Amino acid sequence: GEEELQENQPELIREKSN
Repeated sequence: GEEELQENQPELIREKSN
């Protein structure tokens, strides 16, 4: 659960594609 957030921290979610 919480891990799903850190994995998408402001940047991991954007840099997600970049």
